Amino acid sequence: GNSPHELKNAAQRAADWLVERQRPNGALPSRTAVIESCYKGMWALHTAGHTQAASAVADYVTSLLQPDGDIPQPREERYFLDVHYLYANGYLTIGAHVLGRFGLSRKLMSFVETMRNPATGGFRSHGPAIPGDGRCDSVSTSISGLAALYTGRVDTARSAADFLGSLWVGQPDRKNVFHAVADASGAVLTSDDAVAVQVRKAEGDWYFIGLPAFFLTALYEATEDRAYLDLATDLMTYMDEDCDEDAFVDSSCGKAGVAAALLYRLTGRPRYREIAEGIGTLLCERQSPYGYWSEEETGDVADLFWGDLDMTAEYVLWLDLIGRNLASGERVWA
Amino acid sequence: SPHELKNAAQRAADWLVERQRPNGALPSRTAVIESCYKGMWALHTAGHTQAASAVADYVTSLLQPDGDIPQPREERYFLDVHYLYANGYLTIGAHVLGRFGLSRKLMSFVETMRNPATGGFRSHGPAIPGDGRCDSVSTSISGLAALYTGRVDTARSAADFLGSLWVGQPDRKNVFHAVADASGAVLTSDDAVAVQVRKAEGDWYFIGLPAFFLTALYEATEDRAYLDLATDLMTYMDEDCDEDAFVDSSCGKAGVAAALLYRLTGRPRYREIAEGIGTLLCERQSPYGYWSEEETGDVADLFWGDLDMTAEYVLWLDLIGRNLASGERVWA
Ligand SMILES: CC(=O)N[C@@H](C=O)[C@@H](O)[C@H](O)[C@H](O)CO
Ligand SMILES: O=C[C@H](O)[C@H](O)CO
Ligand SMILES: O=C[C@H](O)[C@H](O)CO
Repeated sequence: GNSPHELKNAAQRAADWLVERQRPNGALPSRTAVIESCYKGMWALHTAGHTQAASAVADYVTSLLQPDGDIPQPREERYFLDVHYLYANGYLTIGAHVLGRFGLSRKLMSFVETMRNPATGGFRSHGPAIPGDGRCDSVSTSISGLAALYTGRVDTARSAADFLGSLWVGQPDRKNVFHAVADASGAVLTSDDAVAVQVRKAEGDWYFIGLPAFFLTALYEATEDRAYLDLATDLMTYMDEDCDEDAFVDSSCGKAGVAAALLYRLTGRPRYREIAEGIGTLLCERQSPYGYWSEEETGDVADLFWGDLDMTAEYVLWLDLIGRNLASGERVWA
Repeated sequence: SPHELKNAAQRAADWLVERQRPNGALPSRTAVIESCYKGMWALHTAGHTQAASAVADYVTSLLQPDGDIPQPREERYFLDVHYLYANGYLTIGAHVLGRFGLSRKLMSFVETMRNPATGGFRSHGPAIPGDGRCDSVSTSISGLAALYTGRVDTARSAADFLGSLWVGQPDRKNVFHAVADASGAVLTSDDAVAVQVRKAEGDWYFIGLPAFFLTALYEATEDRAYLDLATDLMTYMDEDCDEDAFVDSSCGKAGVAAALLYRLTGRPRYREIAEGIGTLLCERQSPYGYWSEEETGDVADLFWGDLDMTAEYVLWLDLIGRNLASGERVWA
């Protein structure tokens, strides 16, 4: 296994790669100019110490900001339209707030809450102009709840956890499928077109479970309400015993790993470090030597396809969070 | 150059991490909270997130059930001058790090010290003798901690105290009385903090830290009344205060305020103040990375005030550098 020192060095290598190729307007080196290519940029580069590069992304994001606090364009990927439209918005809010861009995050978080379903506590999956039926998913709700934490809107975070709690206990067939979406009225949306994770198979989408586990663990730390800890503990046990191991192998397993590392610092259970260390080590070995993570690229490239840039900035963040909670976990418990 | 200011901050952060204690404490010769209250925030901005979380672990083990850290404390200024100065940086550092339980409890206690009649924050801690007086530094850092934790109403109330303190100055061209009583009237007695604005006797951060907080509140709110008061305090330090206002060790607050004001307004005088202070702080840096007024050798620890100044300059040079680079870009 690799140590938190080595998980961190892998994070700083990718963060160096990004800063080397950042555009003068602040955009990260994406082959296509879309918001889903750099929405984790402010947060990731801040945790890596590249604050001027993170502030540059904040300048690029601010110049794209609409009067209502949203960035509806440039968007291309289908998932950032009607699957989890607020995935970009949630990371933008956290990254702007930790940077001290209080005007940016306040406007981003204001719009995020305009998407909240007051009847259920979830957040709408499709953007204002995107066709949809008002469905709310676990990813939009957990990332908005996490963004609610960093901005101090704890009541919104609490209402988001109620949605995830109701979504968990409403699972009709949890051993075979995880329905990560509810309709606009609070019922678990078991429709064919709704996101549903095939648990016993190896077909990705695990972060629809891992990100709620991350959010719920953070809200527990914020509140020490055991209801949030028990629900996060269930989701982790669910992904460990009931889920196919691809839940900890697929590219979206970093959310589970961050949650396990957080849970280890908060509980001291050794299996949480096991899941956290194995996931963090797994992502380290996949890193290209130039710093970036990618699926098809292997050479000294000057830019990346939008999915690889986002994955690269996402792994700077996940390896850092896992590394700092494993390090603090040993100090506290061991 | 924002590039050079950042490298100086990363060298001081490297110096701190290389000497951090196994329990998370920064290398202070005395185990006191005033030696490392800026450690969580400073190390996080430098990328040393494992070292920042270690400070969070050490701070967490000191937290009392009401959210304060009354011990270990030794410096009088962290007893009855601006007691909450330590708590303010602890709250911010804990929050940007994700330690929401640590930051919420710290912020909860800070708010119990707010004076609801004036919006100011009590200068002396619970155990410490005093008369309910509130100072501009306790109020500014509490307001900035409130902004980072989303307590905007508490921040707006802190600015109201600063605005009341400002227009209430009985003699601003000769002295800045930074304290008011519990009733809201400016305290002019000799025991109150008073900046002799025409003498090189330090304590300028009683004006500069208000200017920083008020500028950040303006960005959070776009209420130009906060920008105007921030502008008046920056003009006050530039034209009416001694040049030591931008030379004393406590000038980093005005520099960060100027760097932030430059990004928001674009007036190049704010860029001059930020660069001048930033390069000044850069030139005072020892080659090993730490900042000290006495030490020059390769030391394994520092006097608590030198260790705090070292972490403080990590943050200020980063803030000054990030706002000058972004200020250069938007006003290109
Ligand atoms: C660099 C500097 O002069 N900083 C000032 C405030 O931040 C100073 O008052 C410090 O707090 C010092 O530890 C004494 O209190
Ligand atoms: O890198 C992956 C992106 O987050 C998106 O989910 C596309 O797969
Ligand atoms: O040690 C130097 C600090 O800046 C301060 O003077 C301590 O009181």
